[PDB]
Amino acid sequence: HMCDAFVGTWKLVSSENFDDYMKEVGVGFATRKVAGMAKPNMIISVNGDVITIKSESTFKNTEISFILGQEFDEVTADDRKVKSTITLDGGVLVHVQKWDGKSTTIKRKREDDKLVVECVMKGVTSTRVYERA
Ligand SMILES: C[C@@H](CC(=O)O)Sc1ccc(Cl)cc1
Repeated sequence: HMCDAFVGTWKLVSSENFDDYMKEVGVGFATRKVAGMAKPNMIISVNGDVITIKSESTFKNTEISFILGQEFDEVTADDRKVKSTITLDGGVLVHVQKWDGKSTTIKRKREDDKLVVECVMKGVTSTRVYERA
């Protein structure tokens, strides 16, 4: 019942600072433009200890499955090959991606009827708000 309030189908409704976040991560111009247009659906499900998070959009479809605290390999939508670990910290899903000596953290939180996604790379944050589909 660890992630009960996260489970479901969620649609992106607002974004702030995402272009700058992608620049900080190292995403190139054309990918930033096309990725920034996308309005993905994020689909979160749980089966036993295994959490699955899918992102589906016109730009890319991604899927990760994982156990909390257990590192895994991920290919991001921008084609980074990263080592990821996802934990629950005080009811917040905290997703750290490591690659090429760099790191970024993505936090996912339930706030009112929204799922808020905060993406941080160095001093640059983007906030992406999802609502139930
Ligand atoms: C958490 C991701 C954003 C989200 O799911 O709303 S971060 C990310 C996504 C796409 C690219 Cl092209 C780069 C980074």
